[PDB]
Amino acid sequence: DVSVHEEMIADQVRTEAYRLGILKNWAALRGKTVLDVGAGTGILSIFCAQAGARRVYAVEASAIWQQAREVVRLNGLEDRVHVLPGPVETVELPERVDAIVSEWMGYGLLHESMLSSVLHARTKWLKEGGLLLPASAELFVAPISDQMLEWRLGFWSQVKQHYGVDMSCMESFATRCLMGHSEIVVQDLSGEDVLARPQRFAQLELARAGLEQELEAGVGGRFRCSCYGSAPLHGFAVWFQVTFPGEKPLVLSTSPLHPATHWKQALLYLNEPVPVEQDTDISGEITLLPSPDNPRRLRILLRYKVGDHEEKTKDFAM
Amino acid sequence: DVSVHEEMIADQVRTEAYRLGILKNWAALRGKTVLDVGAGTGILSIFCAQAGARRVYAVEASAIWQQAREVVRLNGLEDRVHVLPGPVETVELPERVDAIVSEWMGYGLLHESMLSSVLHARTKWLKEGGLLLPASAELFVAPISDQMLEWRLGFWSQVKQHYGVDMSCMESFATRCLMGHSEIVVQDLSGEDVLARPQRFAQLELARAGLEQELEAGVGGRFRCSCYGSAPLHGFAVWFQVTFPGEKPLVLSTSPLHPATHWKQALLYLNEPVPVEQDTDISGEITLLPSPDNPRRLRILLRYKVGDHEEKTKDFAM
Ligand SMILES: Nc1ncnc2c1ncn2[C@@H]1O[C@H](CSCC[C@H](N)C(=O)O)[C@@H](O)[C@H]1O
Ligand SMILES: Nc1ncnc2c1ncn2[C@@H]1O[C@H](CSCC[C@H](N)C(=O)O)[C@@H](O)[C@H]1O
Repeated sequence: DVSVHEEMIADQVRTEAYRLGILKNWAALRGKTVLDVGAGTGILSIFCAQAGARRVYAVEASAIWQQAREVVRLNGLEDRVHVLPGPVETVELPERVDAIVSEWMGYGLLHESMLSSVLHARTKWLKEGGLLLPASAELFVAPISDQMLEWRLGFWSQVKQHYGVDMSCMESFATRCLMGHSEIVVQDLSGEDVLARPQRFAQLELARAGLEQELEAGVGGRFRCSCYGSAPLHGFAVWFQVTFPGEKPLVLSTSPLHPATHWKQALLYLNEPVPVEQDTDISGEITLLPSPDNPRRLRILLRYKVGDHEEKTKDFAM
Repeated sequence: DVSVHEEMIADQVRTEAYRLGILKNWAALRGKTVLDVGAGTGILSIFCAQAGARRVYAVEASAIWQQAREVVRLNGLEDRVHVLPGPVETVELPERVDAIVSEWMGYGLLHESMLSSVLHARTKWLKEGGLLLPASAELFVAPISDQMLEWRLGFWSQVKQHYGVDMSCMESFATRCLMGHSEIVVQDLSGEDVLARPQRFAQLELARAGLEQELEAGVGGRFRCSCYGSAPLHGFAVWFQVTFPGEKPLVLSTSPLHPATHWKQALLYLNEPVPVEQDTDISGEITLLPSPDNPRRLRILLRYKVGDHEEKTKDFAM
């Protein structure tokens, strides 16, 4: 399971955003106490120590918690950073904390996310008015024309001019097995894939009352946009940003218009591509939900209407 | 399961080698009959038709056989190319064939390979003295210093100079979970990863008597080489080439010194890296075997001796 951890640390967008987001709240943190929810190899808890926190409680449910303690002691912080195995729901802290830091976002923000555990620790261990790092998250959606997908698909109709065998029929086949499903696809896109202006359909203040509730009811909203031009619409892409309070706030973004993160994007393919043109109106509603299977697994309910085609519904799951 | 098929056709090294290997045996094929063992989307069977074969029997055990028949008819060959579902072991051909063509090589040549089915069809359906495309395969091994691996590993000792947190201890951890296992790793290397001259340890004439036997006993041999210089030896890499008879023969190679194919290479990591230097002698024996679990799954038995360190044994499986 190392691959997941090198991928995080090699994500300098993620790592620096947190380093700086923590540093810039040095005033809120200095000589105070932090709870790091899901500390992994512990780097965040050490950032907090370096921002002058008097004491940091690094709680990590997985086996990797042993590296963190090893990472803490190697960094000379066995005295102020305390690593604690076990889920945060039942860990026992000696005191309540001034701030929670956590890297809880999963793919599509909420897949296999620790947001619930963060809120739990907020209720149970965070002092009144306490700090949350990051403090909010915004969710975005844009229609896409996946350039990688168009290449994969249209390629079978290219085989003739490369080897002299017509394999055009395989494009139907490819489409059905690449788009005619309802899984959520994690793929990194670029701006060249974006087909209308990105629309922010939800905002979560982490500290706000009722958030655990909405997480269970479904997080989302409606959206409306106009295509940039003519292409096959392949579906939609969802991503997020999280914001650290400052001064001007530090934002960590996973948009395809911004530098690539390990989160990439969550793609919602239609069952087949749709020809769109300049100023084709697309609207709909998009909802992130727990799976009845397993709330750890992200469900996304999409209702969309393309131009004046009839409105459709597609129900995705990770 | 489309991904496997686009990956083959987008492998122009594989596809062109076969196209040309088939074409160059036009004299052997023209107006004669071919059996294509494991025809997939059928492109090979059409190459044969284009090389003038009077009749081609495309046998494909998976569901994809329907695309092939669709591919054949779209290419106007419903009359000479016959697609037949079901394993080749029990298909019923109207006649015996003049030639077998097959893309039977799997990762490490023999993982999930159809070599046995090819030999079966050779015995049952191939006329006396009949043609085999490809006709032989050679196996190669070279010691490697995996540059990607060295980066992954040494990176934890770099974290300090990038974020100011010492994470050197995670290098031990990474090593154990990246090398302290016995799976065969499929990875594409380059020549920059090769650490001594590649050694060919086995040759299989596909047509030769006793081959099915050796496949069950184990295919391999000893090898001896001398390192190019100072680096961490991470283990070995196995690959293959197959040869089409011609004139000078056409060779399709999966060596890291040659253009990348979808087969890449099969890597055999030691439990930890070994410092080697210029002219460090490395020898050993390497054997490809069926797994007792499942002969479809490739097993590789490595015995090696590095310099004058004691000889070691490592038993890998896909
Ligand atoms: N309820 C919970 N209590 C404690 N840890 C949890 C948890 N749910 C998930 N986790 C852990 O939270 C971690 C998030 S990924 C680790 C990120 C960490 N900030 C780092 O830099 O390494 C995972 O290790 C996961 O095992
Ligand atoms: N015993 C068997 N009989 C028939 N097909 C088999 C087989 N064992 C494996 N196969 C099939 O052989 C194919 C090899 S991959 C397909 C390669 C093919 N030449 C192409 O260009 O598409 C796979 O589809 C696999 O399903």
